[PDB]
Amino acid sequence: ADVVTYENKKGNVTFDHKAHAEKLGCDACHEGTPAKIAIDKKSAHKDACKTCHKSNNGPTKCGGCHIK
Ligand code: HEC
Ligand code: HEC
Ligand code: HEC
Repeated sequence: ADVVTYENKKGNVTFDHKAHAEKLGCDACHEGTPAKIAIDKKSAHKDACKTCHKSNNGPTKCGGCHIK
């Protein structure tokens, strides 16, 4: 997807794939041949999601990605 969504009990998160990529350039979420990253509450909450935001706008204040 260019955009993706993950609905979760702690609130739904939008994923951008293209929309992130326009700033990121793939090899920032990915490295060396991109493929299906193991999204879970081990990866996501490590550098996967909870790193590359504190030096950006939008999500940071815990209640960021997760809406409702
Ligand atoms: C503030 C520090 C946050 C709290 C509290 C929680 N999150 Fe997250 N989160 C993100 C993703 C992509 C996932 C993976 C979905 C999965 O588990 O497969 C999660 C997951 C969780 C979960 C487990 C699911 C549930 O709803 O119970 C919990 C308990 C949870 N998160 C609490 C992404 C992000 C994210 C984007 C950068 C941020 C800022 C946070 N999560 C922050 C919090
Ligand atoms: C972090 C915000 C990402 C950016 C930026 C890019 N990708 Fe990505 N990609 C990401 C995740 C978390 C996943 C797995 C999604 C899931 O929950 O399964 C992926 C997956 C891919 C895949 C396989 C699935 C697909 O959509 O084809 C490929 C081939 C892929 N990603 C390529 C790719 C490229 C070329 C990017 C730059 C334009 C790019 N990704 C950015 C997370 C993120
Ligand atoms: C850098 C390598 C990033 C990674 C890895 C992830 N995200 Fe991200 N995210 C990043 C930036 C630069 C921004 C701000 C965009 C801007 O225009 O400046 C974001 C934004 C988000 C948002 C908010 C989207 C919105 O509603 O405006 C969400 C919901 C978000 N990011 C989620 C998210 C998740 C789930 C990630 C782990 C798979 C993830 N991001 C990785 C930079 C980077």
